[PDB]
Amino acid sequence: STGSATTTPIDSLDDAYITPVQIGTPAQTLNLDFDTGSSDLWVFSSETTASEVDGQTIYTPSKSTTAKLLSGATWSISYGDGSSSSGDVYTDTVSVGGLTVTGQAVESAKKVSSSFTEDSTIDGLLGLAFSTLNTVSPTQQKTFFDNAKASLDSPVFTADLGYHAPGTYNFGFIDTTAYTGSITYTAVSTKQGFWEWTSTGYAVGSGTFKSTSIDGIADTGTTLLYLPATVVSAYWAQVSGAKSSSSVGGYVFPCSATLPSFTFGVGSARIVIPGDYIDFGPISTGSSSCFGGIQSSAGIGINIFGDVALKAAFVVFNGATTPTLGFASK
Repeated sequence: STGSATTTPIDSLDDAYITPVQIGTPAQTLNLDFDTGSSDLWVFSSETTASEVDGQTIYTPSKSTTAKLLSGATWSISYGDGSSSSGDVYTDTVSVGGLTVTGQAVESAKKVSSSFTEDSTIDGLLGLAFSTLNTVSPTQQKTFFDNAKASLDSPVFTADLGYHAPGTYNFGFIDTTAYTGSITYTAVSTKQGFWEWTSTGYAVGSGTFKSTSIDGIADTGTTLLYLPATVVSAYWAQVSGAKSSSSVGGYVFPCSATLPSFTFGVGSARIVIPGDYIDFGPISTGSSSCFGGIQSSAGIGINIFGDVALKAAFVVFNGATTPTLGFASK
């Protein structure tokens, strides 16, 4: 089998991407944030504290004839941005772009933190990291991809995120018309439960490529590109007037700037992030100071190849017995 679904930016800055997902019978369609950095499929629901719902579409398991409460199961998750959510668990039928999994654990939120409430465009998350990170207790549950894998034509999914435009998540096949050149594959460590890999280096604009190992994660659920302080300083030094602002919480730059590109290495291959992809707009409404899309990972504890990086590539998440990651230009 295969599936194919369009993923759409939630706003004009690509602050996140949503993909429609069918849950239950009859189908209830929710727009979920596909997140290769976590492993829970959780949704706003009829059980979510009313004051914590503000415009989201909810899953109502009582209206699904295939929903079954998973007895005694709860979940609770905390993300890198400080946000959190928790609740109980149903199994139900879940379909993405024509690909169907029966018996999928659907984690129904009883509580969500303010950043989730305040974002009316995201109805939940669909985790695509490794199932070892799944938070359901006392019996850990599998991701949608893990449940689908054996049935797929090939045990892979691909992320093709757009810049200020829609893109595609495919399951079970590689669309050879969706990229240019070849796909370069690179080793993955699953020891931390992530799609963790090592970039071979970087360049800033038309500058010379610096060969240096950068261990990080391919994370569709993180908006920006988080890299070591040395790398990030080298980037922003090429932008007149750019500075790290402790009050804003990262590098900011004059909105009148033309940003240089940023290149990262995948083996001997090179992915070029155009400068415009690194502009996240005014720091506050009406400001002429703009927030940068490349930020320091210092004190995160890991480098994160988030949407800023991934949207410059066609990315293969290869779930073979030994997982690997593939990157192509597009």
